[PDB]
Amino acid sequence: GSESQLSVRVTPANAALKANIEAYVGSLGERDEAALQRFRRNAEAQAEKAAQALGYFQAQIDSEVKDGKPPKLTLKVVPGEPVRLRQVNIQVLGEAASLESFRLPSGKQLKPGAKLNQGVYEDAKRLIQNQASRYGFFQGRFSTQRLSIDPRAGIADIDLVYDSGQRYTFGKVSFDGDSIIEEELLRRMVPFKAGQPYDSELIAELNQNLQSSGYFEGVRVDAAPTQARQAIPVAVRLEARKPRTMGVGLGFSTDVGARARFNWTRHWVNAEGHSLGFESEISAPRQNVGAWYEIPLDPPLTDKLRFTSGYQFEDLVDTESKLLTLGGEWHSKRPDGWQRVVSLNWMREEYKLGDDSGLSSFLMPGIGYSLLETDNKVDPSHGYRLQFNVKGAKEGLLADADVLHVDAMAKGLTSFAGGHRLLGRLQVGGIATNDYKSIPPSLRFFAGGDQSVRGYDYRTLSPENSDGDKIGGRYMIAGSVEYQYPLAERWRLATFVDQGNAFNSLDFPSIKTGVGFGVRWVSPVGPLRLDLAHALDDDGGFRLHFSMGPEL
Ligand SMILES: CCCCCCCCOCCOCCOCCOCCO
Ligand SMILES: [Mg+2]
Repeated sequence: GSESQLSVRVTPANAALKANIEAYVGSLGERDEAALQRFRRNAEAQAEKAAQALGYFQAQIDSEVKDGKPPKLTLKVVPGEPVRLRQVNIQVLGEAASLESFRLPSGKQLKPGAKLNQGVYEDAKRLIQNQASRYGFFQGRFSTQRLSIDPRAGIADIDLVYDSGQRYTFGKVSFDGDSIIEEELLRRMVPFKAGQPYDSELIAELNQNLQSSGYFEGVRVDAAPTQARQAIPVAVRLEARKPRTMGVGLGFSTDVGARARFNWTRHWVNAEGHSLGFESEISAPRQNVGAWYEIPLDPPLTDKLRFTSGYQFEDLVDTESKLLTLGGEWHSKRPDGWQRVVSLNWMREEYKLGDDSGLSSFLMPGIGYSLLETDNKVDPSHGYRLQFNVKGAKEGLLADADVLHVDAMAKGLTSFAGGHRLLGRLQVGGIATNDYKSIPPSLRFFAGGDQSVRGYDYRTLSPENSDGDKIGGRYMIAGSVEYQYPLAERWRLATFVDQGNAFNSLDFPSIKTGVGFGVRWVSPVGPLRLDLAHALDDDGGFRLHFSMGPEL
């Protein structure tokens, strides 16, 4: 201690007004009677601002200042009935009058008869000007912005007439900078054609496009407007990235432990925008190395070819595997957001399941679909992810066995009330075959872990053989529901239930259940999560899970 507690008395009770006054006055701070006495005129001023802000203008307040441990100041507030809107005229004229997606100011708070709330007028004004600016009505004017308050007789009039004038348009797109990327390529990632209606979110989209292309270390995408129609030219300057970039990352997980990730990427090999890359990751239970080549199709960023090769060693609970892979991928995304990937992958796997050593190889075609819909990036308000992937093989036809491998995931997040979050997770997997023994670990299914079924260690939920070794399931499911309570900014308190298992028979899934609670912390890289989970099934003890990365 000590800090001098603020006190608001509203007769008769009005929680809204009270909380507003409390927010407006702010913190009294530490001591004292005298300092509080000086603060009184400010306190009454702020309080009456808050009343005026909620429509109470025949607001009559009184300050009281008491001393003690700590001190305190009691404001008595009394609110004459509020000022209700009589006339409200909100008009958007000009070209904007005809724009479909131009939201007119609406809602309960701007209806006649309603108590005047702080900034509803300004909210409306801000909305109009924001959409004006988004859609390129730069010659857009407020012909009329009148707010009238007669506290007495309790009347308020709103008048917003907004002449938007003519709409500007996208001009030429120009590219300068030490980039060797052909303008043929750069123009196919401009998300607009010339003579098309201006949209600042399209400029943003272009900026993020160029940034995400990997081609540069910097882009200056600017389209400032011009005087009193025209056509706003867009200037893009590109700094070719250093031709060979290196990156190193450290991470940790309960699943795999300490982890190191490295990448050494060439972001442009030639003028046609081809991309080269290498990457590896080292952890005690798993080490892998990969190389890749990418060819932008059209659009370059959502449609592409990706060739890959890889080697991976893995020693987990009762299984070992050296896995070699080559592959070709074709990414294409439709306007929904549905990204398809058509693949042809060859794999050879040297493995030890329990004490039984195998080696098998498959050439499998596959098709996948993905969908990601979020509020944005670093933690979003609400969103979801859908993922579907099928691959298969015919023995004889470059396959040691017949295979129909299917895996699917669904992730979801919603925020409601004052920031209460709900998280949902489902994952399903299945492999069909006429030779299960020939099926290597990578094609089998495992469960448990930070991102699977908490309360259980990584990939430990699995069928066992004669001697009690975890060998892998033909199918698996893992689901989770989590509730998050905002405790502070960047701080949340979660409770969760996960259920899942990997198993060979649909009739006896023997689903295991872990339940628990943890802490979420929003760092700048991402949401770190630390959970304490109790296994309800098998012989359940307690388990600490730790993980890094986005919620979705
Ligand atoms: C478009 C929104 C996408 C979000 C979908 C979230 C799906 C989350 O579902 C959680 C329930 O999953 C079921 C888990 O099943 C485990 C085994 O069932 C219990 C058997 O005893
Ligand atoms: Mg160029």
